[PDB]
Amino acid sequence: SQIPASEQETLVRPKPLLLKLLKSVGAQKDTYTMKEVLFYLGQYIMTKRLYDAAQQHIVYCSNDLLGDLFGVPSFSVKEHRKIYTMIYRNLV
Ligand SMILES: CC(C)(O)c1cc(F)c2c(c1)C(=O)N(Cc1ccc(Cl)cn1)[C@@]2(OCC1(C(N)=O)CC1)c1ccc(Cl)cc1
Repeated sequence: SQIPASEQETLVRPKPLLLKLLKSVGAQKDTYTMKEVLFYLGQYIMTKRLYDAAQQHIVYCSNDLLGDLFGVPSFSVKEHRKIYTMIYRNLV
């Protein structure tokens, strides 16, 4: 609803370090839809416990490969456009 379905359903090619992060949570291809990139990023965040019960909508990614890719120590999962922009920086 923040991001149009057509944009979510577009095939993208992750840059190599984003691909490394996706491959770490079982993703086995060179290209994905934006929606699949976001799914695997979700799986990664939940696996590495980059969250906190005190602030349940904040990803805490400082000193993690995710924080290096996105250029921030933390971000809000409610800011979908800002998150898409951070992912576009990591697509070929
Ligand atoms: C626990 C916490 C921090 O409140 C969290 C942690 C958490 F991992 C997620 C979310 C929320 C969430 O809402 N999600 C979906 C999402 C958000 C933004 C955009 Cl634009 C799209 N998709 C996340 O995924 C959900 C899951 C999945 N899809 O498998 C793990 C189950 C999520 C995914 C990617 C990024 Cl970059 C951020 C959040």
